[PDB]
Amino acid sequence: SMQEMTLKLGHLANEQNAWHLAAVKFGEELSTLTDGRIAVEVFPNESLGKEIDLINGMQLGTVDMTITGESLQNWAPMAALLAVPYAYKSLEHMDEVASGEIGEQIKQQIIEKAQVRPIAFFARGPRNLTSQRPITSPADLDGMKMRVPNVPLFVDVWSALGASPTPMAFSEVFTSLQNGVIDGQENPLALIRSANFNEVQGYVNQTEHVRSWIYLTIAESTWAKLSEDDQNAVMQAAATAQEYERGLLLESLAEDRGYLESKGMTFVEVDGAAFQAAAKDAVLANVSEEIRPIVESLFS
Ligand SMILES: O=C(O)[C@@H](O)[C@H](O)[C@H](O)[C@@H](O)CO
Repeated sequence: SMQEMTLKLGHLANEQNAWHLAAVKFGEELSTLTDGRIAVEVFPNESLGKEIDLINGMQLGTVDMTITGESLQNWAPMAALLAVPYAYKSLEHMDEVASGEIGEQIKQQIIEKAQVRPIAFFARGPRNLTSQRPITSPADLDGMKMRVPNVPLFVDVWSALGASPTPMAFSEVFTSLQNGVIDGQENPLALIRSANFNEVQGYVNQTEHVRSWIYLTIAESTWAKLSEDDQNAVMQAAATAQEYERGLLLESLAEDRGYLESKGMTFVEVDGAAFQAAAKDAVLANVSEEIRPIVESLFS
């Protein structure tokens, strides 16, 4: 019948990735719940903009929604908790933190300081280091040029480990690897697959150095314009999408390694104790005083 608005939702994954399917599901549910009054247009592959630019757009009023997580720490320091290296043990552990009082504090700081509102969270598989030569311990890095996202803690940690990390938008990584500007990057297997990093990297080093969650978010200025009933619909759609996305994540854990191996990637076992010890030291040396007690608790 009537269509009152169309929310633009951007993310960095491709159309087979769990996040995309979840974003589509969110849109379907929200449309149903609002009798078509609120439509969602999904923009994959950073086609709406790079992550940092979408966050700025949400603040300025030009972007409605995105999938974003620890890059929010550039505005809300507590958001670094989404992705502390070696902190979270499992999906269940992360669900507890993200859904508990610590998670509520993180949510409120993101709203206040970044002017974006998390409405759902998606747990992720572990990040792994990819490279052109095997990397079995920190000693192997030897100044290796690598990409990290726009996440200050990741710059701190990877520098301390012995690499030379440069922050870059996700959609620029493939060409940067292809052109030899950087030699490696780090991400969960689902995103290595999504971005076809198998075409420009030889090795997946199983560092498993970060287990993290990420948020589906709506601009606080968009949220503010919605009626209470429509806010409720957004939350309900988001909850449905979250349950759906978890299933897709679990499916991907069964298949993504095999797929990447079929595309020629070699998986490398690492000296986990060495990586863990060195990374935890670097985290503690660089963590904001604001979240230090929580990190010390997680590391205990
Ligand atoms: O490497 C990336 O860019 C992605 O894994 C995510 O965007 C990253 O985890 C953070 O920027 C999420 O805010």
